[PDB]
Amino acid sequence: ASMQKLINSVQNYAWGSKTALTELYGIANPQQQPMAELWMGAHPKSSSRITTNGETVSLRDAIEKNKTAMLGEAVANRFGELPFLFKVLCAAQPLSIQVHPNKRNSEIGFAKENAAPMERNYKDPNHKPELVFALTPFLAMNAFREFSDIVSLLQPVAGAHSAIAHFLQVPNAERLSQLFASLLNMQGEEKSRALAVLKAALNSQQGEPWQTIRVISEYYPDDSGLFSPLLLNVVKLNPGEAMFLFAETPHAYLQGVALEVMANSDNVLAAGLTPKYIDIPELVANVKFEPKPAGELLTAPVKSGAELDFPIPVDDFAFSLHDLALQETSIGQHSAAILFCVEGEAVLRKDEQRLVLKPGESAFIGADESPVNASGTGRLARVYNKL
Ligand SMILES: [Zn+2]
Repeated sequence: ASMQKLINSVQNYAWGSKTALTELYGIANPQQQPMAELWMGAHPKSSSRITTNGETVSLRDAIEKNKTAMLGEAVANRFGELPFLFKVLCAAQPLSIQVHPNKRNSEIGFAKENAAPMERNYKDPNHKPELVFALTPFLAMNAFREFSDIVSLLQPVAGAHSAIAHFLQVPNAERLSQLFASLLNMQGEEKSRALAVLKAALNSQQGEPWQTIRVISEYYPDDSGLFSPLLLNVVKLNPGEAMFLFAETPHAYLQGVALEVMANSDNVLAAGLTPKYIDIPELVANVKFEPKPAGELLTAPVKSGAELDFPIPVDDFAFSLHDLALQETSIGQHSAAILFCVEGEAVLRKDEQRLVLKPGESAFIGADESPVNASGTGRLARVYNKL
């Protein structure tokens, strides 16, 4: 078949929602497991599957047998595999603060460690650009605030730690870096003092980001990352809005449901909201202490005909939304594509073949089968490559 309806895996990670995939899309969950991520892709730990005679096969294996035809020549020669993983993320609790090192440092790091597996910081030599697209209202942290915004926010907690007073005396990148590292390094009486000053300020300071710190504290009451919302932008994405997660930039997913597209990597440097050991020097060497103003956080999409593209400054993946109507629209690309029904209902057509996708269902389109025609109602999301 030209168009392959996908059988996708659900990761039942303990932080997942017991209800989100079921309320949104009707996915069955009779035993009320946590359903943390719905995977659409070719990840070796749990590849999506396709149906051929009626047998299913791994999308990863099917791609391995026919790379050029499935991926297109450009992706096949550049990546040698499907270069992205596409997920529905439904976090019932707030998740960890993370940083992804850039390509060059990821390669330096991976080969620094390879001499000594797999506590290693670099699981591979790849960067991990990501884009998050809100399906429900989505609370996140992303990137450093403007310095004068941090100054504002730290006044009420100046007493918490001498690193805060040091930053406020001279609020620059160097002292922000020292602060970030000193916060995450706090121990014993020092951390306890700091958290008790923060606790108190939560009683006297109303609104954001204090509210977000209260929300985090439910799940991470003894964590030095409780200070992070004072340093990092707290953003509430409305459904339909998106943000790109740059290298060397701390971020966290705190509440709600999103689509996420990522490059293939597992280099995650944790930066708080975790019980795991944090290598602070490595972390700091891979963080860009440069403010990102609020106005610059969301990705500005561009609408052309029925297509809303989200420009991504990397080659690893591209992402677009397609409005559906009665009249067919042609969806084409030089690469493999995964098409996901966000809402409404999509009828995909390739020559004689027709494939219906309801909300939350997806299809794989191999490079050789582009373009396909889409009609119906609502919207389809596409992950593809523009190379
Ligand atoms: Zn990330």
